Amino acid sequence: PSMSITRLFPALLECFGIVLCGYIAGRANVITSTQAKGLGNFVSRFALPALLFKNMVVLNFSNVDWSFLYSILIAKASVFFIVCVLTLLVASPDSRFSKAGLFPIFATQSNDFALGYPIVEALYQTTYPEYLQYIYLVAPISLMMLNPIGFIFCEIQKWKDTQNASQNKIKIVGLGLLRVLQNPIVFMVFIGIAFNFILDRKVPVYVENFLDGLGNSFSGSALFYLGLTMVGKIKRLKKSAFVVLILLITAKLLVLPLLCREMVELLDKGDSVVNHTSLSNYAFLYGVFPVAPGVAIFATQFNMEVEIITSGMVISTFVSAPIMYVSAWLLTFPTMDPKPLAYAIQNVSFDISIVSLISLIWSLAILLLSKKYKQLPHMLTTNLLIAQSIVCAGMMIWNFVKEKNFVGQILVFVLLYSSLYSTYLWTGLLAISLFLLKKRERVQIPVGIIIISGWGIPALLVGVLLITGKHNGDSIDSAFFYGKEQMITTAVTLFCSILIAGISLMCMNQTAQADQQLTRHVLLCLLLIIGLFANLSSCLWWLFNQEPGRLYVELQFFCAVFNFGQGFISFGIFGLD
Ligand SMILES: O=C(O)Cc1c[nH]c2ccccc12
Repeated sequence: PSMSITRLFPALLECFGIVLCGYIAGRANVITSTQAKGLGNFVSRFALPALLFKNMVVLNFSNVDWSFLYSILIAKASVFFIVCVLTLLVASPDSRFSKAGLFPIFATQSNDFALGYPIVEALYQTTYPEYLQYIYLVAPISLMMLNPIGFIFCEIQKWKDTQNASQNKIKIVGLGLLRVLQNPIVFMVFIGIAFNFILDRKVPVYVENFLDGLGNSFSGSALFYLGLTMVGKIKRLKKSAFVVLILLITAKLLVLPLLCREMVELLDKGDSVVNHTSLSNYAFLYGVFPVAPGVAIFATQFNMEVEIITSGMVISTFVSAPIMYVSAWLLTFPTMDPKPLAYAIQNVSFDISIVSLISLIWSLAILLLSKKYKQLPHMLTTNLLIAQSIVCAGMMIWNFVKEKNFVGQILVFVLLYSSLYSTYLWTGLLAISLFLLKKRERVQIPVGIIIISGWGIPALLVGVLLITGKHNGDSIDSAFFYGKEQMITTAVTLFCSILIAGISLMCMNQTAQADQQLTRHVLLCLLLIIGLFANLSSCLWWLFNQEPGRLYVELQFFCAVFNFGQGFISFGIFGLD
């Protein structure tokens, strides 16, 4: 491909595995606060400056694509102006300046060095090595463009809160600009651009090896210190702050990458559509990088609004992993032929299945060791988690077995799609069971029957498939393995589970119009009903329409996201306690 996207899942799991290890080590008291502050000083005083010094001396400025820099800088300036004006017009009259200073920095400035760079290295080190340069151009230039406007607003808050409230605007501007110049990023970028010419882009060998030893450690060490600083740092936001934060994380991770893509499309006019499309897709990938930890440091230095900013940096860090994996593959699909595209969706399914199965094994282990799996509504959720685990496991086994014996393919198909149908039906059965719990006049729910229904009716539907369908031993995507009958059966399973679920939740509400965790159960059901409607749409599109008009590709991708990553929904609702 134009982009070595198979290395994205290992890259994401390396980066976020390091952040998760840092978070675990931080909780587990493996590391003292003196060690944590030593690590912060290593990361910020030596390693980041060394990485910047290295890359800035190396960089051949006369054959950078300045077009991409202008694009991302105009896009970040656009999201800056937008978020800044929106904040100053929306927020409360006194404290609006801290918000209007820090929020657009939050919405534009990203973690480009710690995890953007290993990700762009993974995606583009072979296919476009010049794209690794642009992190070191974009992130600093955007810092010294946009962070002084935001800092100047924050300093206006500091000056207005400071009861003297009348001093020089020049001093406000100067102190804001000074924090930008004192930042090791822009500091070292100026210094390294000077050394660029003083050495004519050649680091002396001894300096080169010293800078390599330090700079290469920045990626891993920065992500580990990020893990340490995440300890407890998502302190429970007020719901109004959560609303503000949803908008800001949407800004950084959806509006900015969309805007970057549009800007590159407007401003690049290079020679070929392939290089243009690759640069456009790189612009989107750039937008998706999470908020820079430096933004939390700025909020702490101003002593202002640490709660929203730290919580949002941490949440944005984690939310960028799904959106990056999703967005990168989604942007790749329009270039692929139908057969490579089937391999692409099975690759997506396999990756999401690994991380979903880990989340499900954790969630299962919680429900089992909690022994809450005995309770009447949670016994059924446990069976759903087992069905989701067998989905993800059957997908993992299937990704290998689709090459191996026809005997093995049929067995693994039976396991995989019977359990997939079982998760489908368990959505509806969990809804009808929480309706039975709400219809509290009733006897104890027939657990044996509801279990035999959720497991056995899908076994009957797949036995039906083996007997009534015909086998596509070529076909890569398991969802077409038994041809038309496969999708007919899938559609009927989805249609039944959606009818059951929707009628159950409607009737639950109509009963209300007169720990069981009925709210969390209905949340699990509702999010799964979104997924079931998506899968029903895929089935009914492929059935009633002969042609997969291109939305069918994006929808089959989201079907795979849901089918194999629904373990994330069940983990988010139960695995986090
Ligand atoms: O915030 C950034 O963009 C870079 C960075 C500076 N100090 C850090 C500590 C941990 C992780 C990343 C960073």
